[PDB]
Amino acid sequence: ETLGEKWKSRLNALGKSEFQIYKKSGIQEVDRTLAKEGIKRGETDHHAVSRGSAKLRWFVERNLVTPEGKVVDLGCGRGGWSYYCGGLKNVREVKGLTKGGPGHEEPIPMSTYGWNLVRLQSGVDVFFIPPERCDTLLCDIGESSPNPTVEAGRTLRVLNLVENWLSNNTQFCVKVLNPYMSSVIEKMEALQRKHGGALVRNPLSRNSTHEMYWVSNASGNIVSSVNMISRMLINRFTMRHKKATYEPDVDLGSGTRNIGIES
Ligand SMILES: C[n+]1cn([C@@H]2O[C@H](COP(=O)(O)OP(=O)(O)OP(=O)(O)OC[C@H]3O[C@@H](n4cnc5c(=O)[nH]c(N)nc54)[C@H](O)[C@@H]3O)[C@@H](O)[C@H]2O)c2nc(N)[nH]c(=O)c21
Repeated sequence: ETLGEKWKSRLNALGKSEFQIYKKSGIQEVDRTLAKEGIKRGETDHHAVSRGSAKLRWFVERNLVTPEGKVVDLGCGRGGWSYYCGGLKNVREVKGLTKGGPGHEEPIPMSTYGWNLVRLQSGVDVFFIPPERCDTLLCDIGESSPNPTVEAGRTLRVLNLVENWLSNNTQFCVKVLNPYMSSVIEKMEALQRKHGGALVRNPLSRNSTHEMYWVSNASGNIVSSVNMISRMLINRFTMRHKKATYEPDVDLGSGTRNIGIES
């Protein structure tokens, strides 16, 4: 087996209370109380709609993706990645497509900064629509499963989807749900030879997932980068000072493009 599969079965064997502790041990968290109370309150101004905005921020601050021009947000739920992109300097347009109806996250309308560049459509299944052209491609799709062979296919699906949307110079940040299964590893090698980039681990991800992000502006051997994260997660099984480290939430501004309080 892979180290990843080994991690997955060990994780799946944990007691209920032990699992809870492992999930958040030594990770980064976003401080979200006041932003969530505000949203529940009807406010539409400064708040990220999910912890997803801060998640994307991590990549963008480090130039692992540089969202520019026409941004397509494939599978965008409440819109966390989309609204975040709407407040960015080089972004002209943001199209977020999502399935979202019942049992799924419906797009929340917001008046955060650059909201007017942001078009969010529900009732759409991205897997069976034709690829529009774009400058930035984003996809955070991937529902995790205790069965890693289920995960591996979901990941392969998603990797096949984004492949169809990628032209020569697209900037991209695509979630790789389960990167440790060999069929996925293989697909990733093909894709990296084709489109470049590498897999990177986001400190805000929980220890209960092996997700890594294929981001356009990095490099590294695929296998080495996965095993690295496999080892880390395995190390964290036996960990001491357990509290997560917190981070303030993103402040997305308010109002229209230049006039207009920024983020
Ligand atoms: C809850 N849970 C998950 N795993 C593992 O971590 C991954 C990410 O889950 P997650 O809940 O962190 O990610 P979500 O996307 O929120 O999953 P969400 O769909 O909201 O709900 C949790 C998922 O895990 C499953 N699950 C719930 N309770 C258990 C459990 O006690 N044991 C196992 N093996 N699976 C569980 C459940 O069927 C569902 O697919 C999962 O795919 C599991 O491998 C758990 N492992 C142990 N030992 N005990 C648990 O309580 C447990």
